[PDB]
Amino acid sequence: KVFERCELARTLKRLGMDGYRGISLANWMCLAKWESGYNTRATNYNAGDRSTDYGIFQINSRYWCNDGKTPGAVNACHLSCSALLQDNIADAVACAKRVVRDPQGIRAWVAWRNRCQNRDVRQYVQGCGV
Ligand SMILES: [Cl-]
Ligand SMILES: [Cl-]
Ligand SMILES: [Cl-]
Repeated sequence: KVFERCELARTLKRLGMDGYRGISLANWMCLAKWESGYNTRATNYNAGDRSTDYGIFQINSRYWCNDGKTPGAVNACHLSCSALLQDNIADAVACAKRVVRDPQGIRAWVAWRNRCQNRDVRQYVQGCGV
């Protein structure tokens, strides 16, 4: 599914994302917007290294989930990558939390550095009741 902005914001808040390891809801929104355009079914194959990015946060198969087809991969979220293509984002959120438990935090996504870091991201949650 493709989330509407404010519906997503409330969904992430309910799932405990607001302020998770120092990361504001608006940062998570900006990440989702630029990774996937709020689309849970988004996939992107990286021919370069044989990995794939899955779902609303575009989480990569090399480190984070198992798709069986990425060489040398590990599965730190301990999930099938299929779990990151559901309409319900709970598993994706649990995996995103796990990504940010590592030293880089949200910096693990380059799109965040490009489109979110050091920016005014307030617009993402304006009017959403969060
Ligand atoms: Cl911030
Ligand atoms: Cl699974
Ligand atoms: Cl679903």
